[PDB]
Amino acid sequence: IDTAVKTAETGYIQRRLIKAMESVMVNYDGTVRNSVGQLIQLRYGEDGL
DNA sequence: TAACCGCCAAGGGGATTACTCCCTAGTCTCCAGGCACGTGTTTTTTTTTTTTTTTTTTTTTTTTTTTTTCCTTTTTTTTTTTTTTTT
Repeated sequence: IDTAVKTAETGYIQRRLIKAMESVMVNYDGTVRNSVGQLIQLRYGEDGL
């Protein structure tokens, strides 16, 4: 029952999470930006690694 | 049974006369509360914007793959041809 029930909302959460960050991009200056170019992080993971 | 009347006796105080005196009527003269006029500052009414809960709407529901079965109209009204009866 626990295997059958929660896996619908698990896949829905995975699809929602992959749709929200589908264009969060590391650029050539080391910064992290989305599709519109808004700055999210100056370095990826706050260390650029 | 004592109201009432008649008779008699006694006394108490209101009316009268005179003297006084003192308080108010009258008349100036100054001035101040009583009153006519204007208005107020609270009270009610009305708007105004928000608040808070209720109700309604809308959108969503892991992915991939392989087999069958049933259905993919249907009754209901209108039209048009055919057949039978009559003069």
